[PDB]
Amino acid sequence: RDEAGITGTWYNQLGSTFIVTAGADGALTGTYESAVGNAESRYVLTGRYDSAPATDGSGTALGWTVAWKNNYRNAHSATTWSGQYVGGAEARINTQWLLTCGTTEANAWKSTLVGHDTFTKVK
Amino acid sequence: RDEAGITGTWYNQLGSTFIVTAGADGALTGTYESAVGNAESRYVLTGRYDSAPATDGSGTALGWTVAWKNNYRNAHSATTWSGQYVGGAEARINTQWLLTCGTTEANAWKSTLVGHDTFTKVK
Amino acid sequence: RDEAGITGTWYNQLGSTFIVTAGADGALTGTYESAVGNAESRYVLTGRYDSAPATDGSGTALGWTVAWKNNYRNAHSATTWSGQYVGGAEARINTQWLLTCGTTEANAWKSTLVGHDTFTKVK
Amino acid sequence: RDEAGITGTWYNQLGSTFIVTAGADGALTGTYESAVGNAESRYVLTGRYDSAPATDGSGTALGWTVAWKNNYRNAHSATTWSGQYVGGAEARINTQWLLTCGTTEANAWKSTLVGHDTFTKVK
Repeated sequence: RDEAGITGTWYNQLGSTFIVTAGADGALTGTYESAVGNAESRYVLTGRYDSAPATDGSGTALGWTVAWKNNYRNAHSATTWSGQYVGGAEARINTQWLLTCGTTEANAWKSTLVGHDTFTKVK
Repeated sequence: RDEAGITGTWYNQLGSTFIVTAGADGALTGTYESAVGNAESRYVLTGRYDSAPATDGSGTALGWTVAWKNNYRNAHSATTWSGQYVGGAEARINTQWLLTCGTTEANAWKSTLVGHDTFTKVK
Repeated sequence: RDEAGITGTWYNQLGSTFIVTAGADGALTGTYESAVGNAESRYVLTGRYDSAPATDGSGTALGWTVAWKNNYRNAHSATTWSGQYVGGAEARINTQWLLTCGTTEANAWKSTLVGHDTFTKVK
Repeated sequence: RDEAGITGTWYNQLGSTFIVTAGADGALTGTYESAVGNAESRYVLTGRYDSAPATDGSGTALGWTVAWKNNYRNAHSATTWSGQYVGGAEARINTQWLLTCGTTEANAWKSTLVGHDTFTKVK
């Protein structure tokens, strides 16, 4: 249990801010603020993490979702991050993500972006 | 608002069962039961959806996460689905997903599977 | 060796046409014509396939690339398909793909689409 | 045209070596040696790149495939890298990749890994 290790404020390589609380039972709750794209201010996030990881030096699997609707903007889109927490002096969350736009059927082939974000506790 | 359209039981092409409730504010909550892999019985899911989609025939963006720990098994892994709800007589949720395993650093290159699931309200 | 099984004309769910020759040594060469996007007429493709697959009922791994430049248009982008050939009366090539646009550094986060195409020998 | 910029030896973060020649017409040809996985020595690669990129500071889209069969080993799998070349004093190729294994139909859900590699001209 990395409940303590995961809870807090994280920053990615784009300068986005991910604020999360890890629950004892596996829940992730918080807010996400993107430095890029059709986004302003904070958005609700929720997700899950493995609350009883392997003790063999493996990371801790987790994921979360943001739907890009808040009181300011609606980008008609959602991102999910899937990744792992790695603890220690340079803790990180290493993720891959999928961002789906709501599209017509004709445009569904071009609905989903993929990328990768690495989160740290500094900067 | 597809709060009503999205809430309920869905089935994918693998025979997995996704039971979800859509909240007015954008929340998704429920359970997931995989027909395949290192899984048994139900797992908690959470996610988000666009509660005010475009009215131009576009789908409704959404996503959710399952961490593959329950009272029965722990697969030290998490899947996120990112996709869109499309309503009407043959409603569907069309997704792409990322499944991350907790791994050592040496094995992190091989940590993440990607695939695609389509959910329907029958079968 | 599925040199014979793979060589020929294939069609995907979008109505795109993939014309390929499989070489004895593993090469794939041909042309691709997309039914969608910033594309017209045929584009060169090249790729590779496993020329000595497992004999246990497994599929045949393969992949190919199209850069979306031809004499007609230049979409400053490239798609790679990664997948497997499955032979028999309803032969198919089942793929996932990544389409990268050339972007500025500022826009690199939004450079890559992901999707999935299934190719058949009819329609 | 980055025919000159792209041709040569590149190294990724895993310590893999990618040796490529860029043709005037868009072709990529060469060899790949993975530092990790079920691989030994060099494998043939082929791919494509945009031979007439935008002149607005954008990168150069490209992709390539390796099928993991050579005289030494056959991993019954293929990787495709999709990405962009960015030139200048710290030139890089930034990619996302999909590695498909040949699988039975029952196991096709777990056939494809996704990841990201960054290639540089040093180390």
